[PDB]
Amino acid sequence: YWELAITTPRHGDRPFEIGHIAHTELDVELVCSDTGRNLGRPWATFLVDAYSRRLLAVYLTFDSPSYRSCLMVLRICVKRHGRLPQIVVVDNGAEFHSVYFETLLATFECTKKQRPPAKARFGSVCERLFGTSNTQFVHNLLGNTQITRNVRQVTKSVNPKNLAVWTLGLLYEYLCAWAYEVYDTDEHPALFQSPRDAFAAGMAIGGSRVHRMIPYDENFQILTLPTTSEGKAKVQVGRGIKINYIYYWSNSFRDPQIENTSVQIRYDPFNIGIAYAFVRGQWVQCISQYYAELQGRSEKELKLASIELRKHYSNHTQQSKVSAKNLAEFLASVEAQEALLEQRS
Amino acid sequence: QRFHQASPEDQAEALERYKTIEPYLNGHPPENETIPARTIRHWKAKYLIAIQKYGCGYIGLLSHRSVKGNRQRKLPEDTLAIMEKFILEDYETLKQKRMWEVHAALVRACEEAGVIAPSYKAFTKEVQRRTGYEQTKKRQGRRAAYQHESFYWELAITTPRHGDRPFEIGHIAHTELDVELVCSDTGRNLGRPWATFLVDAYSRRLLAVYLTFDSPSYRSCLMVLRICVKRHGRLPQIVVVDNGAEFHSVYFETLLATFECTKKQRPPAKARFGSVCERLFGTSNTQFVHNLLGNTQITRNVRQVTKSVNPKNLAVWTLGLLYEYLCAWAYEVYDTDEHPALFQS
Amino acid sequence: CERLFGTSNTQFVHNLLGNTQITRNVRQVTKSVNPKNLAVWTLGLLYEYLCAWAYEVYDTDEHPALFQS
Amino acid sequence: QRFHQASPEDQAEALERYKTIEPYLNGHPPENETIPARTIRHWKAKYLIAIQKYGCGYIGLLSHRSVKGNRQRKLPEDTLAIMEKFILEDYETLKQKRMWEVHAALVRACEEAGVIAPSYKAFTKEVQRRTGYEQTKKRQGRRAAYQHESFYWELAITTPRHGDRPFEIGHIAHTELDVELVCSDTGRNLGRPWATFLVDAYSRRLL
DNA sequence: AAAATGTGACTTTACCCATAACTTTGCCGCAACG
DNA sequence: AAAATGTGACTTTACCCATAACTTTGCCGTTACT
Ligand SMILES: [Mg+2]
Ligand SMILES: [Mg+2]
Ligand SMILES: [Mg+2]
Repeated sequence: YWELAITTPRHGDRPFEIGHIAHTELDVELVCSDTGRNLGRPWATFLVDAYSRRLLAVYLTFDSPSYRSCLMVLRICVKRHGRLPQIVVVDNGAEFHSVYFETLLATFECTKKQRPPAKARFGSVCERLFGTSNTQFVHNLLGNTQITRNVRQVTKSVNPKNLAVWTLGLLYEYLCAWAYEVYDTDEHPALFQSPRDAFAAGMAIGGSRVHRMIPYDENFQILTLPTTSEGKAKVQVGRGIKINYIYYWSNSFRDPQIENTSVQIRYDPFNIGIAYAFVRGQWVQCISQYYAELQGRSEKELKLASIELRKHYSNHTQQSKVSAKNLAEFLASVEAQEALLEQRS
Repeated sequence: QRFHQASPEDQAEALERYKTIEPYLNGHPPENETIPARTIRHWKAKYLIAIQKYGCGYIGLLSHRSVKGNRQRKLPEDTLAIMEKFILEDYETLKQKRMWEVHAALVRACEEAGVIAPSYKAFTKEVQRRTGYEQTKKRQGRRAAYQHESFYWELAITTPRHGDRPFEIGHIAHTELDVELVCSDTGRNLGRPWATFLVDAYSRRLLAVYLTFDSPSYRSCLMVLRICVKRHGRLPQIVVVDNGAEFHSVYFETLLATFECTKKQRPPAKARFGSVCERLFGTSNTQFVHNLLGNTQITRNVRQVTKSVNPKNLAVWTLGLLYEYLCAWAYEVYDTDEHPALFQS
Repeated sequence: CERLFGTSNTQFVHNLLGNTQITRNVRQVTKSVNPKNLAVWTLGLLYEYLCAWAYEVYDTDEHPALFQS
Repeated sequence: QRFHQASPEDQAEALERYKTIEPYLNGHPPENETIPARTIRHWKAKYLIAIQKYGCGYIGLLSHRSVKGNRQRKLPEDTLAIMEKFILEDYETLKQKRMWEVHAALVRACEEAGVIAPSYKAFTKEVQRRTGYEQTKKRQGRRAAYQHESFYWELAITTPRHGDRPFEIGHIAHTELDVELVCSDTGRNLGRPWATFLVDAYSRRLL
């Protein structure tokens, strides 16, 4: 499309005006920080300023993209800046539709513009950003899943499953260093400067706008939490509510009429020692079994541990096939021997 | 706090209010609005008041539907007191009276007292609101209320419950395998054998497995400890045993003293203190024991046992083969099987 | 006939001390709840009250299958 | 028979179609009709077709949703046959094996035979299709399967089950009363007394 | 005379995916009236 | 060598009547603007 007249800019006239949210699956393998077993490949969420091509915030998770994978990048952006873009643009579908994302946006007077069905030309800048990220950082990492594009050529000598040594924390540090220091200072060919310099100039022209300042307190943290697919849970006796195979407990569950009742839940994906439930018309904190084991730890590693444990639980749920196979082999010879011993008698 | 008092559907309704108001707060009202003028005016006025007082207008749009509702009791207070007394002194008793008879007695007492009698639904609803430790202990006893026990949830991090390292906390437990065993020479019914387990509570690993027909005594502990020393080389640092008389003896205590073994004693009728090995007994039952001829599963309800399905006439296994296959299970199948709370075998 | 046993359980027998009701769950029995230490009834009085129930309590009670006592 | 093939939801939908078409059948069509013209015309045409070649035209407005669906089995036939055989010969057996172990054995056999292995949910769902008397008798025994045995439902007037008059059919049965008794004099426990009941089947009166 | 051990293998709802099967409904022609 | 007995007492939903504690509306008074 060609812009004959001078309409509203597609990139913006000042920073933070349009924040494009996009997602990519890294061509890399990640192992546990305590065992070394290959978890898999992660998902990164990039929030890029359309005006300055600056990566304001990033989010790392092992899950497929959805509203929880962008509320996280929004809260990270608020953590590092304290303001939200007035036009936070997200994707269409059902994984990006919820009732807490839009409530968060309506709290701070923000506007949401979803993509049209199967048309990403509005966020076409994110496509080149993903290409640059893959061809500048991702493909330059040991054990990158570059040969996985040709499954027929994936030999055990060059298999990234037994090659990559990258971990969630170390690769997170490397990704942040590449995105916020190398990319943020490297000149972009679009506007002909570095993203940081363009952002500084745009903020100088547009001021600070202190009315959009948000205090990064605990209330905001609860304001930016996702919810499981069902949205409710059953209160078991003495145990609590199950979220991602973890039982979160609150003393409010001791009420006789709340037992085994369906209660609305919310889960923090940056720490798994704390969730929230709705009891007696009040949101109440629920403590898991990972709270004592992670009491006294800063928030800069709680999220790493939580994501790693989530992926570990998913892989354990996947291990049931091998468990059943071994049980079947053992039981087969039990039967064999049993039949032989009966025939002997 | 006002926000945190609301519910998810309150969030949705306040969001609907916000999307109704926002076009009016942008100078571009819609040409087709279902909401009338007065309602949108009220919502806009509340938005303005909230944005002019609390610094955030969305809080004005909250409904807080939990605050509305008739939380007042409808029965007279004398009836409530008399029904509470009857529940306390005629239903929570060591008689297990049915609800109908105690309700009838309550109604007769009410009719003598001249107070308004309640309905059977009222009695059932107030009995299901007093459920818990008190009811189960004043009805069936302490061993039945033990299922309705409050768990222990760690706020701070004491010494870990299952172990900081292997061979730190190890559990001893006996049981009788639900399988009828036959003799290897004369082929008569030898009854059900007894299996004793020594489990490393950290990795839940079966350190030692022993099987013998005799009732548990110091001989079983002797054999299990000798097996544990033979297979690995060292006894567990803290041996956790139950209050059985075979552990409160003179041989076991001096045996543990000789090898610098801290002996821990779980309180009587509190099996949760051995939640690792005891659950592993059920794992053995479902994975190896209950898949064998003569599995005394039907005998749980002896009313359904027939001479054709009595396991005694079906018994085929001997002691040696059952022990050797249970050892094969313990040291290879459960050994290599991945664990939930361990993320590896 | 057989269900008339169960009614005798609910209306007369399970509402007495020392009833053998909690022994269905043998795994949950303690010396403080054993009916052999709580029992106080005798054969004569138990028979007398069972006859009373069967002859003037259940006898005058309306039946669902007859719409009459 | 078409009416007998209808559901209450299908009946309500037919009622809605009739209420939509009724103004068009009286010369007073409404000026506010949300339903498009093509559907109204099709409903009217089928109304006339039914009133012509059936006898009543309402019966031409029946949906019969029950026929719709994909009942074709999605698993390969060899997979079926193997899983039938394993459910027959490794689950309903005098072992009371759990479903996970039998599914694992079936999966191992399928991988030996080079066929598709059904998921665990499929195994549980088909096992749930075999419930009743046969499975309970082939797993627990004839005593346990007796609950789901059968009810003999009277078609004609045979001799009544519970007699015709008092003192016609009386049942005799004994039981062990669930009550402990102490000795009258010495106070020692004596056990649980036995109760013998003779009761007529007509008036239920404990004889 | 006295505080601190639930647990994990197995099974079951729930959401998505593909296809069969009846009903909708805009896009076009065709007969009838002004 | 073989027909042809499930009950019913004691619970648990499920719907209706009453009232609290607010949202949801119309309607009229008031006021800025033309
Ligand atoms: Mg034991
Ligand atoms: Mg047992
Ligand atoms: Mg009895």
